[PDB]
Amino acid sequence: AMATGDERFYAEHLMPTLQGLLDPESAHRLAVRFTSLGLLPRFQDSDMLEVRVLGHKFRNPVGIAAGFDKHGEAVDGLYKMGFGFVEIGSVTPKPQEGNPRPRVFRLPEDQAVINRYGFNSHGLSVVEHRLRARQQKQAKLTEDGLPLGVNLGKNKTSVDAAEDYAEGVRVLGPLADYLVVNVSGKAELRRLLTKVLQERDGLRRVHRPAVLVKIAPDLTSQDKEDIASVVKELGIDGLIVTNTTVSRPAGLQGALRSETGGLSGKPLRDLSTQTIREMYALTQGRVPIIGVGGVSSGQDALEKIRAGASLVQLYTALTFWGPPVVGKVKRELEALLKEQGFGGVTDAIGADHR
Ligand SMILES: CCn1c(CO)nn(-c2cc3c(C(C)C)cn(-c4c(F)cccc4Cl)c(=O)c3cc2F)c1=O
Ligand SMILES: Cc1cc2nc3c(=O)[nH]c(=O)nc-3n(C[C@H](O)[C@H](O)[C@H](O)COP(=O)(O)O)c2cc1C
Ligand SMILES: O=C(O)c1cc(=O)[nH]c(=O)[nH]1
Repeated sequence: AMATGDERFYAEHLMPTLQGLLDPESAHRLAVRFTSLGLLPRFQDSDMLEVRVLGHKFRNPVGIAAGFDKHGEAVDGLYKMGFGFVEIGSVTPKPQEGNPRPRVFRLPEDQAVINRYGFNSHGLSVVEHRLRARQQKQAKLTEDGLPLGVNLGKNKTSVDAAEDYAEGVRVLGPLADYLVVNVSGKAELRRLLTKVLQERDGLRRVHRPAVLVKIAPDLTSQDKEDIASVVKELGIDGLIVTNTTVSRPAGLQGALRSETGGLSGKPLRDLSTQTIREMYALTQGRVPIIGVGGVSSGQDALEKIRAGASLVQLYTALTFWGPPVVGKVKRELEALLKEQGFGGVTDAIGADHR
């Protein structure tokens, strides 16, 4: 009824109007500004959405994926939007501009975006001071089941990938509930992740974040088997499955389908779910998975949960549906959980594998 009306209006009228008036990067920039200022209305989270994972309570399992709030400017407005957790970044050590504009492209016919931002970042030091300003506010949020993740990048020109990520661990690890490293042979991955975990383990017990590895959906079977093996061997805390795809699934209609970059949204959905499914099996259900890629409904959310995800993220659906999508996904997920006989989200995790 009321929520649905709001959802209708945003999906059918407001967002298409606003996206038609703006270039896509301007739209992103304006969203971050509006969100930072809390210019949003406000769905009471039931107990059945609560998840305990990664050393933390999550009030609900629907997170904002990396890339929306690259520089940690809008964290409080994102909780206000109703996300159960927030992931900022990617943040690189040094400030960098990222790629030339235009670098974001809408494929509205496909409910997809292509981006090639190229890790535009304010840098660790700006983001550190920004999180420091609200550090105690975040400690209370985390305690109340609303944790904060930080995705760490590397500078375009850097010689030593591992040292960039290490810098990130040292600077932002003390302010994060979890840290994320994106990965694109096996001995080099082990070397990199060893160094990351060593740095993490050197932070004082109360400032010690979980470390997650975030994979694209474009990896070979050999890459996925090697990642599962290294993740288990090293005691990596979790996996974020997946980033955008450099593939172009047959059937894209948008005029901008041949733009270089990462494809997100609906055409990534089932690629992403199947990657969750394979990573869950290769890790024997022992490594918590955050599912991401084309979530715009409770059904999308539940398919990833049942495939092996403990938590989900979305970004692209926000570009088409606006802020009401968060309440929509949560409400539909709750209803689906009851319809399939699950007492809560926890019971559904990996339910397809059993
Ligand atoms: C991929 C880059 N990218 C694109 C282009 O593909 N769009 N986009 C978003 C834009 C918006 C906008 C724009 C249209 C002004 C407003 N609002 C919003 C709000 F922030 C506060 C109260 C009302 C509204 Cl509608 C959103 O939530 C929102 C979210 C997005 F992800 C975004 O990150
Ligand atoms: C504009 C844009 C910027 C992104 N930036 C980042 C980033 O800096 N780091 C990262 O790990 N993922 C980034 N992502 C990937 C998302 O976090 C997510 O994995 C992907 O978009 C799939 O989810 P979706 O289909 O819900 O958007 C970005 C995605 C988009 C669309
Ligand atoms: O900044 C970007 O280009 C970017 C980073 C990332 O991890 N994923 C993505 O789709 N874009």
